[PDB]
Amino acid sequence: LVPRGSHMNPTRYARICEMLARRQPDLTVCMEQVHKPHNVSAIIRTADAVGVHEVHAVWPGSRMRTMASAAAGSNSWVQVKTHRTIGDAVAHLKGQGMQILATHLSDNAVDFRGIDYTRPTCILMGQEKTGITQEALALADQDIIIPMIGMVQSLNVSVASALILYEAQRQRQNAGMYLRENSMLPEAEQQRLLFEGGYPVLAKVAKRKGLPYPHVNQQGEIEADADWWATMQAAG
Amino acid sequence: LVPRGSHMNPTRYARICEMLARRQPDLTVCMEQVHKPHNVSAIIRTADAVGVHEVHAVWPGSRMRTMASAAAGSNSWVQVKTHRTIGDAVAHLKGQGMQILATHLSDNAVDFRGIDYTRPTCILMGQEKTGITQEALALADQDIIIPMIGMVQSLNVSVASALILYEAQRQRQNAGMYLRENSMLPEAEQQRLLFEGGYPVLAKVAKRKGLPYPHVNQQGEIEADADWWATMQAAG
Ligand SMILES: C[S@@+](CC[C@H](N)C(=O)[O-])C[C@H]1O[C@@H](n2cnc3c(N)ncnc32)[C@H](O)[C@@H]1O
Ligand SMILES: C[S@@+](CC[C@H](N)C(=O)[O-])C[C@H]1O[C@@H](n2cnc3c(N)ncnc32)[C@H](O)[C@@H]1O
Repeated sequence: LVPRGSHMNPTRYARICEMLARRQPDLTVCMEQVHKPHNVSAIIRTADAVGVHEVHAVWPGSRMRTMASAAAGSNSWVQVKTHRTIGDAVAHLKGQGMQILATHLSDNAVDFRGIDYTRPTCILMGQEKTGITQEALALADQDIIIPMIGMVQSLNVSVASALILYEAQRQRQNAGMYLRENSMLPEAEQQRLLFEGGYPVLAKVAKRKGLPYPHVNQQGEIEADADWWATMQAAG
Repeated sequence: LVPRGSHMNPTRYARICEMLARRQPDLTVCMEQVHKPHNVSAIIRTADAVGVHEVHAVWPGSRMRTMASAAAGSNSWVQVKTHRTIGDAVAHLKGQGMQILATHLSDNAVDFRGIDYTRPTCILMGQEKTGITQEALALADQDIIIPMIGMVQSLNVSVASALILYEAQRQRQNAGMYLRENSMLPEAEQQRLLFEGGYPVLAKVAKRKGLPYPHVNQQGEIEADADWWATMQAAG
């Protein structure tokens, strides 16, 4: 039911299921070639902290994708969807009814707090030290800036990401959008995450053996057939 | 009047003087043994961005003070006041009529957005990975937390500093507190900063030669007596 050594219990189940109930699948960040592992990690961490289920990345090149890989996998509870180009990502995100906000200084750029983050929203962050591409700018609905009232006129991309995600968290919390009886996530995503998060080592074993993820009940116990248990316990 | 090569002109003067008019000397952050240069730098940068004139640090040990020194000097427009102990810093800041907010999880801790940042305020940030000291906690007026709605329950100290400083910037901007005809800074601080910021290389030369800083006029020109100019130009 609950394998020895594993942390799962009725309480950790509750904590996980409450965390999924708070998940905001219509809110995301998209990293346009943001590739330094410390930035990718810090951005994912804030994404989790404001209830983002999935973040997006444009890592065109193989070295960029590989350097970023461990950081991309640093959080069991945030998946990273990779796109070849900003055209593909924005198409995909517009496809999900999301407004596309480009973190970018221009004459048309608006204070990031003037935005309604309670609607489906993608926050677009650009690279060190070059900013979002002209192509991305052409696809975005609106430029947003974080006002800087001193002499410096640039922030690190992790700090800028955190500030915009937490303005979304503020407005969503003020609108009560983290208080939910059920997750906005489909039941299948919730079971995937309960297992892949709750039993991260067993989820890898299941994948390698090409087995389905089993059901997890409110005790946090694994419910599966003798055949699943036997295959999962076989070498290796 | 304006030495050759220097950036100062009537426009850079305006930008500097408008920046001093926006300065919020009753708002600060105090770093309790926050010593990693990347964190000290990133915290100072956000401090500048929300109008902080002076930040505070508790760096008890000589190696901590030295490792942090370049980061402490990374921004011409933010001074760092060092204190031997948290007792000395909090005494000094309570002395300036500031409420002391400890970034710290407890049963008594309040959402950081519930705070009135429009009043004199010190944000107290604690070290990696240990948090604010029990002694600091005993001196603080109130614990604040940044709510984290996912599984992770910790942010990097630079990201947490940025989020609380920008909640102060939000509330201060909403109250119009960055729109001022004159600086809240004394005239003497404004001239110090105009010269030390506007002419950072000459301010060091003035100090080494033990000369006073001269007057800077609205053209951004240096106004000083033949004697100052002669001493400043002498070897070396
Ligand atoms: C030029 S990169 C900074 C370098 C990078 N963080 C590093 O570690 O080297 C800054 C990016 O963060 C965001 N950003 C930075 N400063 C900003 C500001 N003042 N307003 C809005 N967005 C900002 C933008 O997406 C921009 O592309
Ligand atoms: C434990 S240190 C993190 C390690 C350090 N940033 C590093 O580079 O290794 C976290 C500090 O940031 C602040 N902080 C972090 N997470 C926070 C949260 N969820 N709520 C409030 N403050 C937080 C507190 O001052 C705390 O002492």
